[PDB]
Amino acid sequence: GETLGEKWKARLNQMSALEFYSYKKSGITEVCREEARRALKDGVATGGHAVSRGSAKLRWLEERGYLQPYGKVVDLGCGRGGWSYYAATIRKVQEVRGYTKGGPGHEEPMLVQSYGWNIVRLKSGVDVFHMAAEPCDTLLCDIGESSSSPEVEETRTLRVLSMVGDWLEKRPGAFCIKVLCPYTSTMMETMERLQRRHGGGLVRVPLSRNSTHEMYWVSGAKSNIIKSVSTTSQLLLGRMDGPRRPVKYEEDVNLGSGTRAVASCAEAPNMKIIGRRIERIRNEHAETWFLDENHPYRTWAYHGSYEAPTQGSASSLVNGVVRLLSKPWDVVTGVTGIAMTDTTPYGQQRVFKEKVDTRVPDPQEGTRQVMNIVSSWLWKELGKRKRPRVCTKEEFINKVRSNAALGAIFEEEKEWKTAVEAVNDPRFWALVDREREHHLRGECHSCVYNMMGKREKKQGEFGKAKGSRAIWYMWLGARFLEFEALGFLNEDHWMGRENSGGGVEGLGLQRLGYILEEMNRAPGGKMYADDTAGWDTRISKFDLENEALITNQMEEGHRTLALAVIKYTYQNKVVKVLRPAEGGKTVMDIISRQDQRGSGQVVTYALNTFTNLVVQLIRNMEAEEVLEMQDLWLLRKPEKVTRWLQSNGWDRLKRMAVSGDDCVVKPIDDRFAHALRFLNDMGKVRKDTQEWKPSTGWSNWEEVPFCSHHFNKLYLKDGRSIVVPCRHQDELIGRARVSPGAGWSIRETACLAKSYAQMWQLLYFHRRDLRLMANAICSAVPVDWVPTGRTTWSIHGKGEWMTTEDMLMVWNRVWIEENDHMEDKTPVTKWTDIPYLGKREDLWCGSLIGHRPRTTWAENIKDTVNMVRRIIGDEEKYMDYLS
Ligand SMILES: Nc1ncnc2c1ncn2[C@@H]1O[C@H](CSCC[C@H](N)C(=O)O)[C@@H](O)[C@H]1O
Ligand SMILES: [Zn+2]
Ligand SMILES: [Zn+2]
Repeated sequence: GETLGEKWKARLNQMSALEFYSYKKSGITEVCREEARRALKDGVATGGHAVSRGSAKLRWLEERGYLQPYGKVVDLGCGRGGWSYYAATIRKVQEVRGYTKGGPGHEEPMLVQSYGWNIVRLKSGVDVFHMAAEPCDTLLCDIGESSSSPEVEETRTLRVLSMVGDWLEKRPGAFCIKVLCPYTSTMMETMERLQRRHGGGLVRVPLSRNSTHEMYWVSGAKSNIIKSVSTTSQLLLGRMDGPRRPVKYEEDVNLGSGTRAVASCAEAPNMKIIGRRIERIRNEHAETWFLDENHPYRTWAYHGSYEAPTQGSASSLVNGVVRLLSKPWDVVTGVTGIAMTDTTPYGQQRVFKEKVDTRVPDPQEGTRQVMNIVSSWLWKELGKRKRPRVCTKEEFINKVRSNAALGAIFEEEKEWKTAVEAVNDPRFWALVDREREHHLRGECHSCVYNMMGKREKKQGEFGKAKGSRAIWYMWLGARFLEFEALGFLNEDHWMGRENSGGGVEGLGLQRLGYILEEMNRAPGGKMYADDTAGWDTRISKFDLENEALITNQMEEGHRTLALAVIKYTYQNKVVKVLRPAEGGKTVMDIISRQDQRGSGQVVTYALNTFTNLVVQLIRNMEAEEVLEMQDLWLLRKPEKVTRWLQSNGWDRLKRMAVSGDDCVVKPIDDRFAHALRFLNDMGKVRKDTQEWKPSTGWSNWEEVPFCSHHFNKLYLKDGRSIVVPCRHQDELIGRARVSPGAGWSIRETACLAKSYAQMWQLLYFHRRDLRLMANAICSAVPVDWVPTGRTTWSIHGKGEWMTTEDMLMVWNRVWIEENDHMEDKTPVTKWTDIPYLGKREDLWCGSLIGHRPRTTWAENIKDTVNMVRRIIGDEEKYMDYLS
């Protein structure tokens, strides 16, 4: 016997177009989305508006008592986030995690600053069917797709309930999952079993058009299932006759704005150390100083806030001359997605809360000892044929570029427009001389960190630009005290390969491949290139204690200055950063922390290299059965560690290649793939993998990623061989066609395009698309125009391409004449003699040789280039690099 709902769907389909239109809204309740859609069309994220209707559905279920949200809220099919953003406003809710399918056709999560947005984490591109269930407190799901055939809605609704059946197996205290088709005979005793097993009932939310029978399976309900589904069918059937009734209008929920207070687990401040700097900042902005009860800092100590103007932008321009010369890539999402990052207060605080506001537990006691042994042995190793020294002011002057950040904080430090101007003002060196005096008296007065978002070219997130990574540096006078105490590590090349065996400091991309090729000649197992997830946030206070052991090899007075710069600046940090507030105003927060590593410290690269070496040196020990599982707690016989280093330490170092946090290790066997107890206990958890799954290695060294590239071995036409770097072509092109500028002129972007083109000729000459596209750009840009900009942030991209000199002449200097891996120094005089990658690897790394749209782009490039010359201006002087 067909159910009442099946007779409702029978009539619903038999209606005509006009019958349907009169019935869809007849007598339903509806929220007022007018004054919300406009603010959302303008970009007003501080308006307290809800991102969709579904937010008002959730409130109705809450007021009635059907839903009691709390704890970790998981929101399957969160859409724009209507359910997630409302959940983050409830008193008992403390974490919101929503997932949705993105891409074309589907809604992507919105970015709004409603109340509690800091506890929200939305992720797109997720298909919840292929997503394993995790424990949670509140489970939300709003995933159906209406159709017209009840056999499809039943099939789709059954498929949904087989997916949420795994999540409910984890016993969530509250849930609200959407049943799209509850009215069929099969769907009724599918729900009858699920109600016996998990409880709750079916509720019909009046904020729903009469054209769907959808009901929500909520936890605070207990109405009988057939009675629930059928009573709704009688309402929907009854509305099909006769008169059309008015729609009742409610007022939309207003979620508010700001952040919400959070449980604090931050370490106890050392107000004897950082107290003077906090007082100095508070007194400077004393007129607007206050304490915000709603600050979002879990693992940083909070000291106060004051009103401040906003900084940064979320805008990203396009390079017109690269975009025209790279037409066939306008349909590749691999390049069209690359756009600048978002450095506004919201843009960085959004990434800060998830990535930098963390707290890794202290390593165990045996671990902490092994670290101390290996680190003290590594400093003694590095400092054998090399001694620490104090660097001078005369050195620091000749090392500040034009774009060295001043970075003042206190009013006395705000007297100069540029850094090179300040370093010539004797008042500047008076502030330094005055600060070092405080250091020698055990105090610190000026050394405070500036934090902000780094401006990069990365793949977008949702529809918009991705949030920004944090960079932090101190004011110029404090950065000099840093330099004269620890700068010897950089200026004396402690981390170079000659001194450390495993370092690579100072080298460029044009030489790293020869190190991996040499590393493959020694015997052993596969190569391993695991990466720590967010390295600068795992540098514990014990990692910092071990780095401070360099001060043992110092003259006593030099040890004093370094310890003042370490005890007051590295082991205690006073950070200044912006945050959005309630109402659109932006505010400055003063926070403090006692672990992690600042990105802009003078010795960041050197110390990250040191600690990463110590990490891989220990992981070799666990893999060779020197350290056991009892050793993590209490170090058994410590003499067994000192002997493994004295016998094999220098050889394992020769088997590595470490640049900062990036590393590649060639162990002696594949036990290194599953030596993880010390790796995890030190906080150095690996990236994009499960915390205990053994790692994967490469049998082929021409595939190992290192410093964002891999390296292939090529052979010049007749004879010699070079080892070149290579990466996926889509991000090389994609970065080149995004211009960082804020309204640049045509001449100025055409210069930025000559930089990406000439860099390609130097490092990626072996990519058929880039070799052609670089000649096309260099033919469309005037010859005498000098390249501007920055085509890479890599410390290994040295920049031999930022020149007007002939590119073939700077090519020979880099790859032949000044390449020590080149016995024969015969010059190369024609580009046609410089080879390509194999047609297989080109395609594998993003090339489009065989595709029709690229074959046409090639044979039209001369006409394409002549069209670009009129756009730069055909009265300029051009050369024909295309032949
Ligand atoms: N298999 C799947 N995996 C993840 N998301 C899916 C999915 N199938 C559909 N979706 C998404 O789930 C969303 C449900 S709409 C619900 C959104 C939310 N209630 C709000 O108030 O905004 C749709 O946007 C759809 O794109
Ligand atoms: Zn100081
Ligand atoms: Zn490649």
